[PDB]
Amino acid sequence: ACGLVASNLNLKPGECLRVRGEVAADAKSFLLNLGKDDNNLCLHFNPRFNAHGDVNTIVCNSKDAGAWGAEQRESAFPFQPGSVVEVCISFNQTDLTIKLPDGYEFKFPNRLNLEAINYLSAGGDFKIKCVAFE
Amino acid sequence: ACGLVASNLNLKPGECLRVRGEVAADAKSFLLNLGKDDNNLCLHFNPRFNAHGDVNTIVCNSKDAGAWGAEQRESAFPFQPGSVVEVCISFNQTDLTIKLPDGYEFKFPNRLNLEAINYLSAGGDFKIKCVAFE
Ligand SMILES: CC(=O)N[C@@H]1[C@@H](O)[C@H](O[C@@H]2O[C@H](CO[C@H]3O[C@H](CO)[C@@H](O)[C@H](O)[C@@H]3O[C@@H]3O[C@H](CO)[C@@H](O[C@@H]4O[C@H](CO)[C@H](O)[C@H](O)[C@H]4O)[C@H](O)[C@H]3NC(C)=O)[C@@H](O)[C@H](O[C@H]3O[C@H](CO)[C@@H](O)[C@H](O)[C@@H]3O[C@@H]3O[C@H](CO)[C@@H](O[C@@H]4O[C@H](CO)[C@H](O)[C@H](O)[C@H]4O)[C@H](O)[C@H]3NC(C)=O)[C@@H]2O)[C@@H](CO)O[C@H]1O
Repeated sequence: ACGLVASNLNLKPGECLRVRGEVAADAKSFLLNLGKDDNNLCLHFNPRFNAHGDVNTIVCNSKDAGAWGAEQRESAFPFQPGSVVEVCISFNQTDLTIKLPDGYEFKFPNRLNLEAINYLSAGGDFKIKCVAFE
Repeated sequence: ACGLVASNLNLKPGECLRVRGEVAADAKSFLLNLGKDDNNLCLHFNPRFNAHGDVNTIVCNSKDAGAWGAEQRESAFPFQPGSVVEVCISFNQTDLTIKLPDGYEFKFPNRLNLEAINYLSAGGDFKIKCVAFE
């Protein structure tokens, strides 16, 4: 299940990517990919309601030239199926900072050392309703 | 025009595409492209401040299999350079409603009889700040 694919983003460090969308009722999981292209992502944000063995766990990873990196799992899961959830990702060369709906923040290392995000992609059981550049 | 490019969308009749952006200070024109891909556009929204022999005129057109169609010029030009504009677009199989700021809104025929818009792209002296699928 793949949703929108966005290119020519040119989100530079300091800028904030605000993505709001609707989680499906039968939501197994959903994801957001940020990087330069599909085979090179600095952030594979993947909330797992019940998927790939994870129950209510956020799986984050990088992808370098097609190879997934080491996964980082977050136990904070403020998501409910069928709800409209907003997420906010601030870019930075050192790392990425994610703002969940409740105001919970956590970092993810910027492994590819990307100085600019140009690719965005959505997937899973989610419907992007808004993308805001700040 | 090459700015933001969002594909694999599935904007169907009933939803509203809301785009908000910043028009440059030295703005000659900007554009929003809607269709299946770059060679099949149901709408080419090209507000022109001073470009292609057009002074403050909105040029709309379609592109079928790479070939441009007949151009439609509008009566109102509710834009100023160095300002933030927001256009709303209602999708219908026979027409497209483009609701602009200041209460102006026109209709452009859906010459391709498109039942879903899978491609959006921006260009010109426009800076996408927000895009919504409501
Ligand atoms: C609604 C209406 O009536 N509007 C008109 C405007 O159209 C008009 O603009 C002038 O248009 C003249 C050309 O005619 C246009 O229309 C016909 C058909 O109607 C077309 O055949 C022609 O191509 C023009 O149409 C426009 O084409 C472009 C490109 O396809 C369209 O843009 C595209 O649109 C699609 C969307 O569908 C998409 O968005 C694309 O991205 C976009 O690019 C556009 O929409 C379309 N418009 C229309 C209404 O169809 C031009 O002659 C005139 O331009 C001259 O003058 C300006 C400055 O004022 C110059 O910037 C420009 O370069 C050009 O200069 C002239 O160049 C020629 C060639 O170099 C010179 O002649 C040469 O001179 C030599 C000697 O030195 C030799 O003699 C040689 O033989 C000779 O060829 C010429 O001297 C130059 N003139 C000058 C002054 O330098 C302008 O665009 C305006 C203004 O009149 O009036 C409105 O009423």
